[PDB]
Formats: sequence, structure tokens, C-alpha cells
Amino acid sequence: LESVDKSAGQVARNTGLLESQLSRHDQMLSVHDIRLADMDLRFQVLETASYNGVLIWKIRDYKRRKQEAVMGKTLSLYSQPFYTGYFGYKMCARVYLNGDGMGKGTHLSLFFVIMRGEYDALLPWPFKQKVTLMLMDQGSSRRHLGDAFKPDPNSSSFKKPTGEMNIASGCPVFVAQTVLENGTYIKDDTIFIKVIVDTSDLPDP
Amino acid sequence: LESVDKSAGQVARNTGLLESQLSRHDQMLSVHDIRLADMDLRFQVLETASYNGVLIWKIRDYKRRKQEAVMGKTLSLYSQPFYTGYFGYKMCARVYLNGDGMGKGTHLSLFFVIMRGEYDALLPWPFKQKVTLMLMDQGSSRRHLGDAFKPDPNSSSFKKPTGEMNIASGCPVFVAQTVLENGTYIKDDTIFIKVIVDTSDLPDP
Amino acid sequence: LESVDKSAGQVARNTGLLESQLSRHDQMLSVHDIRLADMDLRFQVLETASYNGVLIWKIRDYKRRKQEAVMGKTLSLYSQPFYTGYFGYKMCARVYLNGDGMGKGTHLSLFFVIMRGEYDALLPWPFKQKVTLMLMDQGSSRRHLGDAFKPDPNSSSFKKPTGEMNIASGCPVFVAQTVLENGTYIKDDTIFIKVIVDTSDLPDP
Repeated sequence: LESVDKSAGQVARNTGLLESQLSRHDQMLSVHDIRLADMDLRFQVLETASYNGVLIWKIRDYKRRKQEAVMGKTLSLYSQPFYTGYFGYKMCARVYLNGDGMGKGTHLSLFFVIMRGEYDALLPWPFKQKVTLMLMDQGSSRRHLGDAFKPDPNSSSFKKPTGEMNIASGCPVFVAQTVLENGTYIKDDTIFIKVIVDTSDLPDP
Repeated sequence: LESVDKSAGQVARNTGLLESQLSRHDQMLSVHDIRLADMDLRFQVLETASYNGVLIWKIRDYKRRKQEAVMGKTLSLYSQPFYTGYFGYKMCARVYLNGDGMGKGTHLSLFFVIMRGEYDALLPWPFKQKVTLMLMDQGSSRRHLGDAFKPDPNSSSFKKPTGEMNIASGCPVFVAQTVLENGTYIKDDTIFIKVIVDTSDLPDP
Repeated sequence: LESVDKSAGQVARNTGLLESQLSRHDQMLSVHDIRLADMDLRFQVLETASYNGVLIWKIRDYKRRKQEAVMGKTLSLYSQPFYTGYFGYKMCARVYLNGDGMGKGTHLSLFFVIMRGEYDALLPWPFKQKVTLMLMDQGSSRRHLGDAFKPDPNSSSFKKPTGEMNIASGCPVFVAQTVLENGTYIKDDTIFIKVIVDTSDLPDP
């Protein structure tokens, strides 16, 4: 099949087109597989987003999530974004299941992060709404763990968001693990952190 | 082509790879076809969800939907979920276009279902918000059909949601079909059911 | 290969099946590529939708967007829909970066469009909520450009939406370009238009 190999039998090239087309759809299905994946989160963050300044966050797998904090597989966790109004300050909270800073290894870390809103430019600065971060008690009628605080105008943690998330400024030694793990708070391998940024004293239309 | 069949001509195996790859993308496109499908609903339930305790539901195809009730192709219809607040009690309503129970075949059935919220554990029980379920009148200025009621603490229809939807506890003989079909209420093969779970008398932050 | 061509060698038909299957997935991936695309917008319009009657719209690329107005590549821009309530009047605004009508080529055009709501039939007509359309000032502490107005019951621009968007009835000569371009308002190739449809004087449950 000398002067007839590529002649009679050049199907070996036709097979080259099938494969290429196959390689094309392989990438698309994949890109599409990833695209689809970001939709859930996008729905997920939206289904759980609040626009009244208040926020209730949920953390499942505290154990499988706590064990990763200790083994440094994921030092912190962020909450779904939330707002003070439909077009107001954008925010969220940051946590460390196995503490950090002065409360590291012996506490729960909970910070308040002033994210970069899409509507920044029409709002007042520096941010100045009082805050209240708490640990929710899921007991018969016990009490939750809270601690409010007012931003430091001086702090560059409360200014018009240049980069993505502002600088996390909460509490290093919020609550001792030996207290949260030894109590209701943890129920069914999960807990809930609350956040109450005042918006009332800022007439909401 | 004895000792040369699978030798010279084993393309019949190469064709086995193209097909398999083809069978792989066939499943993905399909799974992806179904995934995409659930997004609409997910958007649809969200685009129509209310967080102020009130709810306006819409039912199109009353006829093609009523005829299936009679021919037992779909005895009831559920509404989009709704809430009393951003992180409050989750709910929704249930209907029977061709009645059920004592109003079966001669009435419209409308129930109030206390679904299992994602935020159950931080809320008060048993549920105790008064309710008002009504049939909206689309007439020049006529009146709608309503009937409020207060949960029975005794009832296991108003407790912290173990399974998915709580136990449907509304009204079997809400309105007679011969009254809804013989009146404005039905306009352009559709109707709207309203629901007013009190939330006011529960200071909403 | 006379009476054996299609006989021994009819792989040329087998290759016809691979391709067809390939052509099938080609269309699906594409349809799916477009479907995925509409989700973003659907999320995008939702992430930015307001249900309190107020609205803050954002227009990026004013220049690349203004230059198209002059070269007639896109005479106007529409905002994300918005409402007065969860099930209230649906609306939005219309703009012309290079004016239109009496303010054409020398002004910014901003109209108020009463869209066709999904919940039209249960609401009061003709629409009668005062309106306030303004141009937001992104300056150190300057002022924005506003101008309220009350619908004309006479106008067929404020009635129960037959077709899609009602008839755009705003202001042709809202603000002179030479004033908006020569001032803060434009910052980082973008601007923001505001809209304040009264809803307060319509007890919102």
C-alpha cells in the first residue's frame, strides 16, 4: 500500500476529526460543569442573604470543620454576605473554629468584615453603625453569647472598600471552646453565629 | 485476513473508544440538561418569594389543572414557599382544585402548611401566628373570599418541623366551585390564593 | 471491490453515525451555552432588585456607552426592574446617554416605565404614586440632580400593562451633558440614576 496508504486508507485522518470534535465538547462540558457549580453558591448566598442589617449564619460539620482548623486545612470560615438595606453597606462575618491570635487554640474567633459594596460611592463614611456579634444558644431556654462594639473611626478597617473585603476587626477571644462544646450551642454537628449591625438609627426609607 | 484481521483492520476497536467517549458526554449533557432545569424553578420560587409574612400565589391553567383533579392526575397543588421574616418561620399553602375531604368534588380546598425551615432551632414554638387564607376577586370592585384562624397548640400540625412539610391544616370546604367558577375570581384560566400570617404582633427588627 | 465495496468497507456509514451523534451534542452544548448565559442576567437583575419602591441603578462604560448613542448603536438603556412591594407595581427606568426628543444631542434622557407585572389584577389603577428621578452626585459633598412629578391619570402611560413595558413617560431634557460630564457625577467611566416612587402613602403591610 505504498502510493496508496494515505491514498486508500486515509481514514486515519478522518478519525482525527472525530477526536478533535470530541476534545472540543469535552472542554465545553467541563467548563459548563464548573459554571453550573457556581450557580448553586450564587443561589445559596442569595437564598440566605438578609437586607435588614441583621444576619443569622449557619455552620454545619463543626467537628469535621473544627478538626481542619487544628490541622491547619482551613483556619477560618466566612459567612454569606448581608446588608443594612437593599442598596446599603455590604458586609459579612469571619470565623476561626480553632481560634486565632490571643484566643488561638482555646477560643472561637469571630470578626466583622466590611466588604466592598457595588453601591459604594453613594454611602456615608467612615462606616459607623454599632455592631453586636453573638453565639446562638440552642438550649431549652438558655442564653446566647454576645458582645457589641462601635467602630473606631481611626481604624482602616471601617473605610470605603478599596480591595475586596475590608480588614477583619472583631474579637480574638470571643468564646472559649470548652464552653461552646460543653453546652447546647452545638446541636447536630453545627452552630449559628449572629450579627446585629444597627441600621434603625439611620432612617431606612 | 486470518492472523491479520485484528492485526490489519483493528479499527473496529478504535471505533469502540469514539463511541464510549460519545456515551460519556451523552450522560453529562443529560445530567446537565436536568440540572439547568432545576435552576428555573429555584429562580422561579425565589422571584416569587415574600419575606413579610404575606403571600400572593398564582395558579394558571385552572381548567387543564382542574380537569386533572377530577381525573385524579394531580389531586393538589402547592404554592411557592414564603416567610414571616428573612430568617423566620418558613411556610406555604396547599390546594385541591377539585376539593378533598368534606368539600370534595363540590369545593376548593385550601390548607396552610408549616414547612421545615433551615433556621428552625432559633425560633419560638409551637407556631402561634394567626392566619388568613383567602380567594382573590378579580372583579370590577367585588369582594374576595376569606377566613382567618388561630393555630391549635394541641395540634401536631404546628410544631418544630421534623420531616419536610408539617401537617396540612387548613379548610376542606373553603369555597364552592359553583361560586368561584361562576364569578370573577377566575380570569384568563387562572386564579390567585392569598395568605396572611400575622407577623406584626411579633416585632420584626 | 465491486460487490464488496459497501460490503467490506461500509465503515463509511458507521462514520455517519459518530458524526450525527456529534452534531446532536454540538447543538445541545450550544443551546446549553445560551441557557447558562441567561442565568447570570436572571441572577444579576435579582441581585440588584429592590422591593421598597426605591431604586439605585448603575451604568458602567458611560464613554463606550455614550459613543454608541451618538453613533446610533444603542440609543437607550434600561434599568433592572424594581418594585414598591413584594407583590406590588413592577417598574424600572429608561435612559438615553445622548439625549432624545427636545434634549437630544445636548442632554441626558431619563424616563419612568410602568412595566407589566405578574401580579397585575390585584392592584389599584391608574397607577398614581408620585415619582422622583435623579442623577447621583459622587462628589466630596456636592448635590445630585432631581425632579419629581405626579402621573397624569389621563395618560395611557399609567394604566394596567397590556403589552410588555408601559409607555415611557419621563423627561427629555433632564440634565445637560456638558453639566454631567463637567462634574463629579461621572466617576470611573460610570454614573448612577436614582428613582423614588412613593409607596409610603400606601400602607405597606
